[PDB]
Amino acid sequence: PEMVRGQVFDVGPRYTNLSYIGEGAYGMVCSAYDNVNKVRVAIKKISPFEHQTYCQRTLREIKILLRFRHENIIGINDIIRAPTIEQMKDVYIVQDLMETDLYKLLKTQHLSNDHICYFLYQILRGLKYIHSANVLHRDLKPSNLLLNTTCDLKICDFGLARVADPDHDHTGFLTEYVATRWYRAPEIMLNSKGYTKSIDIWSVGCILAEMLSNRPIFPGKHYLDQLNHILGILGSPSQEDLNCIINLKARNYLLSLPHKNKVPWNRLFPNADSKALDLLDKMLTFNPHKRIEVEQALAHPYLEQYYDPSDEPIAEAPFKFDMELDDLPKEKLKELIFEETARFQPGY
Ligand SMILES: Nc1ncnc2c1ncn2[C@@H]1O[C@H](COP(=O)(O)OP(=O)(O)NP(=O)(O)O)[C@@H](O)[C@H]1O
Ligand SMILES: *[C@H]1[C@H](C(=O)OCc2ccccc2)C(=O)CC[C@@]1(C)C(=O)OC
Repeated sequence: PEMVRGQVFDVGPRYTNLSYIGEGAYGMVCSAYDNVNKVRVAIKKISPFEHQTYCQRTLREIKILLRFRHENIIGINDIIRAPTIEQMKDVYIVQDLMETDLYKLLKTQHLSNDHICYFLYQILRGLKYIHSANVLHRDLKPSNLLLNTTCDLKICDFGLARVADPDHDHTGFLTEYVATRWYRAPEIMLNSKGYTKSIDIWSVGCILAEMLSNRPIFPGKHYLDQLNHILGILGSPSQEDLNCIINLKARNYLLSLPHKNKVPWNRLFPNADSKALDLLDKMLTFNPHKRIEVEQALAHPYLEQYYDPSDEPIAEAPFKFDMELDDLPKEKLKELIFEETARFQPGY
């Protein structure tokens, strides 16, 4: 099997000429050539089976991405794994090949307002579809916004996604422990229940702020410091803001902090388009019930030159998992992953 940086990529003979792209906390990603379809692809290797939470990520990403079909969402082309469950230790997810991601892009170039506007449009267009399927992405960040040579944008990295169900979701706090928290809505860090589509709009607002200055807006060093970063710009929450915090402990914590004044957006972004700052303001609102929704964001004057509901597709029906996975042991999740990937095996 071909080796990349001392790592086995057992994807031949169909896929060859592997080249390292990058990696996340869980997957190593290579470009490759598909000799069957005569096209370039990306391949993500993950090795999840010793960790329940990693198994959850892998099963969610596979199930959701195979059901979604949208220009601004990465598709799964193929999945490689061993022919028996006992031999299966790695999973290779084959996707269309993108050229870079927005994290990498922002480290080497400043974006013009036209570029920012177009990228934000594509993010919200993809998000409109995700939310129309009643799915929460829950982990949007610059590194999982992929870009290609023609400057098309696709959202990837769905291992934290969940069906939106604030009234009946007793999953609790996020069980993701490695990746960044700079884009997490304040209610994600304060409450263990009741997450809505507004958590993704918060993330997009953080991404917009970062496109405007090439610096993350809330780069907290740890849990309480993240909160202080948010409050140091939005100012102390109002009385109505405080009611969204269901955990009276967390709310009394916030009440105990020293008062902080709001920082006007045009002090942070003095040269930015005022329409961009107006939309940003509506995306980064502490109260999730007051935060702008994805269709309202698309219809905002900042995006006027792109907004077109005739060309912004939605899902036919809301996505459903057919089972709750949070309490299944990893050995059961391994069976479900084996079953979910059998459709890519000969003789299914
Ligand atoms: N289809 C793709 N084409 C090109 N680059 C890709 C593609 N998928 C992923 N990448 C790159 O690989 C990186 C890791 O992918 P990702 O799916 O986020 O991995 P992960 O380890 O499963 N989760 P995370 O820790 O959140 O990044 C991305 O941030 C991109 O730079
Ligand atoms: C698109 C362009 C882009 O998306 O680049 C893709 C890429 C960057 C780096 C390495 C490999 C691929 C930009 O980043 C600038 C804005 C776009 C719209 C452009 O090029 O317009 C002229």
